[PDB]
Amino acid sequence: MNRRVINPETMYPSVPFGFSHAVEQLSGRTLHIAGQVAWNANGELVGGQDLLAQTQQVLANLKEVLRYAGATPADVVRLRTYVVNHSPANLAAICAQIGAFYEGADPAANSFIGVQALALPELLIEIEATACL
Amino acid sequence: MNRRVINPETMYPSVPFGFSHAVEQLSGRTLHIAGQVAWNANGELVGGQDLLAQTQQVLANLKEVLRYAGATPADVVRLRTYVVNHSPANLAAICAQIGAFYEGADPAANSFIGVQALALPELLIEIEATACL
Amino acid sequence: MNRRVINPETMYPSVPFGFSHAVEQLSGRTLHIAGQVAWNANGELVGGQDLLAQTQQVLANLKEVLRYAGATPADVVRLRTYVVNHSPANLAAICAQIGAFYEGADPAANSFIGVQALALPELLIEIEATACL
Repeated sequence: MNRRVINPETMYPSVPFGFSHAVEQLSGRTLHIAGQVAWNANGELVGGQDLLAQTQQVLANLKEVLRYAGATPADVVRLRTYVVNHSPANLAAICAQIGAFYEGADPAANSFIGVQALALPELLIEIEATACL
Repeated sequence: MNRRVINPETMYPSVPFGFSHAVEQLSGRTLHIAGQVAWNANGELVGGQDLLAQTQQVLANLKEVLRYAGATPADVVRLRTYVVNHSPANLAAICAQIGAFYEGADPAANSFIGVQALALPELLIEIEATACL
Repeated sequence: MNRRVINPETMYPSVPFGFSHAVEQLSGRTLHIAGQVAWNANGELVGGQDLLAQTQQVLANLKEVLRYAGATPADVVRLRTYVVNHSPANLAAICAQIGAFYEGADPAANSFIGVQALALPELLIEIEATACL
């Protein structure tokens, strides 16, 4: 509909990792969503020190900001994933969760970055998104 | 005018932190500004090893690139903030400075990332921006 | 053609570093390319533990995704560069390689971020791109 996904035969398969190599955006209106973080609406921390749990709250927050603006995850054109003290042992789970975030749609482009810190120590993952309308 | 800001009632309040949860861009022309850095026009370092001081130079540089392209900070649709050896004790100041960067406009979306290094050791903060026209 | 580059006289010269301070995108169709990584089409690692070598594979991958979508590097509006355990001694080489990636076109905007890790330990550099059509 709004976007078209590009996964070249000449490239390694990315969708097992929960992303597409590129998304073409043909629509004009773009929505830029700030980096989301494992906070509820009172700014309380969802998940404790479990990355997997925090990752769910982030996705939920993304989905909610999307909804509020009139979009769904299928409208997402690009993700960026920022993880604190990243360990390859959590990678599978994170890919699974981002893959599931698209609720069956082709996955957007992603970048997976292991950072040193987020805004506050309690924060373990941040995901930002771009979508079209 | 060019952009519309989105801050859901169902989300924690972001504008105290100097960003909005999402910016809708309705214009067609987008301006992509490279990560700015605490350098003056001779590539000399403004600020010494004070993050706060370097952060001012970066904002100034952003504002200047904006001006040169025909835009203002109110036109900014998204920021990304990269901080070296980030400590939560500087967070308040950084939010204050980015908040003030919009000169009264609703703040754009931001992501706050604590990185390991920038291009050179002397560099302590980098902020990139996207805006519309 | 598709994009216009902006390098203010009032700013330090960026093109020696292989980027422009800002790119104006006048076209409507945007292409978002996921962070590319030193993998061939079988997901095998190109480059071993040499950053320079891995950096070539990444650029090649970017160029290929571009080609597949119908674009060239001259169409690139913005790069983001993520480097693991970055050392300023590799900076010159990386700038040279990104500079050459545009095959003579004015270089896009870039951000150079020294990260803690990528998706897997073997990975040493990741570059994502945005382009227009």
